[PDB]
Amino acid sequence: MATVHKVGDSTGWTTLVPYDYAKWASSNKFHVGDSLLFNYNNKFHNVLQVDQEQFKSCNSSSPAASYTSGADSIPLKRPGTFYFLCGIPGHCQLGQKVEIKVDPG
Amino acid sequence: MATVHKVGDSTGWTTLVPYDYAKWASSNKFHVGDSLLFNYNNKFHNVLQVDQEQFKSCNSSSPAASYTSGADSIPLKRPGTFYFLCGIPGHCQLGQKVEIKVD
Amino acid sequence: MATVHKVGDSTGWTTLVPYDYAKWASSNKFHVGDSLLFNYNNKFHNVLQVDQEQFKSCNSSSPAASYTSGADSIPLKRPGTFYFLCGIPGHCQLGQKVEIKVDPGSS
Amino acid sequence: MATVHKVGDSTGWTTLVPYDYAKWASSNKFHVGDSLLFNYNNKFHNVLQVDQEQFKSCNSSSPAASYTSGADSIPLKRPGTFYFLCGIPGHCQLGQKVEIKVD
Ligand SMILES: [Cu+]
Ligand SMILES: [Cu+]
Ligand SMILES: [Cu+]
Ligand SMILES: [Cu+]
Repeated sequence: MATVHKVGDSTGWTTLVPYDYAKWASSNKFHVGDSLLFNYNNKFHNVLQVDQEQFKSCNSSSPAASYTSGADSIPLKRPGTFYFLCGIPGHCQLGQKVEIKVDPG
Repeated sequence: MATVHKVGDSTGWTTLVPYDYAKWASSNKFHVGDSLLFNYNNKFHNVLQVDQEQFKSCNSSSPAASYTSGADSIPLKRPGTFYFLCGIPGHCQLGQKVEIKVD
Repeated sequence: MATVHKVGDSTGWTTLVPYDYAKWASSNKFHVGDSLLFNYNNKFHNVLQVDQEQFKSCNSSSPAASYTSGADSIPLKRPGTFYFLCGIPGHCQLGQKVEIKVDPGSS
Repeated sequence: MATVHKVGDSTGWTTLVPYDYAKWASSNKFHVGDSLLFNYNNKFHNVLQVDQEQFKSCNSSSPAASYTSGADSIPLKRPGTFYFLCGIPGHCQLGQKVEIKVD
């Protein structure tokens, strides 16, 4: 049985207050088959999949994938590092971004 | 021996033709541990889990979960009745919705 | 052989003047594997795939598929009748809609 | 006499990882009568045929043709050099473009 990981737990995907999404990620163990659930007010944020370089620079100008439901379920079908961030101007820079490590050795 | 239930069989999840999803669900036996597989053109459809009220009114404004892979594998780990519909404008009203009773 | 059918030929997809897209379709023979090419100014029109009911009523509120490139290539992979129309308010009603018959049994 | 060239092989048409499409094209021999197959998640990418100038500048403003099926089968019926790129903002600049020399 796979696992659905709620990003930020009860806090969800937000910029309201500082939230260490890196620590949230490290408190979780991601396996192939699992999924991510991003809960947020879709009138304020979105979820964009980017690469390492874009993630580090909070570059949201050319995302690989985009989600805007406010309750996005995202599949983790292959091992590796995935990166997600909110593309609204200034949000990623305030910490709204998360690195997901799926089945590392 | 879990079972994967392919929603709409080969027809999949669409509005191209009328398709009786209720009848499809009835031709299936859902048990805890099983899963649902929604195959569709993800550029034009989506899969949203909603509550009974939203399902009836075809309300896709506050989904419990939104799937957009085009090949969504959704687990059935709890007994009860669950509802899914496509949130694309008017699709649910065209019949793209399905009630799933587990156990 | 797979053929790309240019909707409206040199006239393209437009509402500028009346254009009988039904006669354009009739002048063509659609076979599985073929495709349609819709040429238009994407700042003015779009291409929406709908069902028979919507086609007849020019209802563009719930299309099955949508295209907005101005040079849309659309695949015809299975036999049957497909319907397309421009969803911009009033355009379909002025004639911007086309019925595509793919590999029908009879003429 | 007739070959289907799967763009990017199993990797397909994407920006998820750097992928050398130029090298892929070079590992292939295109002859009139062949075809190109672009496999991708059609919710996030597209395939546009453009001219040399637009290809170089990654200009997707006026494509000769736009494919969005996620499994586009594009015929190569004429010898010469043709250009394709994904028009999604910034994808072409990330390397999602391919030059095809036929015959
Ligand atoms: Cu945000
Ligand atoms: Cu839909
Ligand atoms: Cu129009
Ligand atoms: Cu792309």
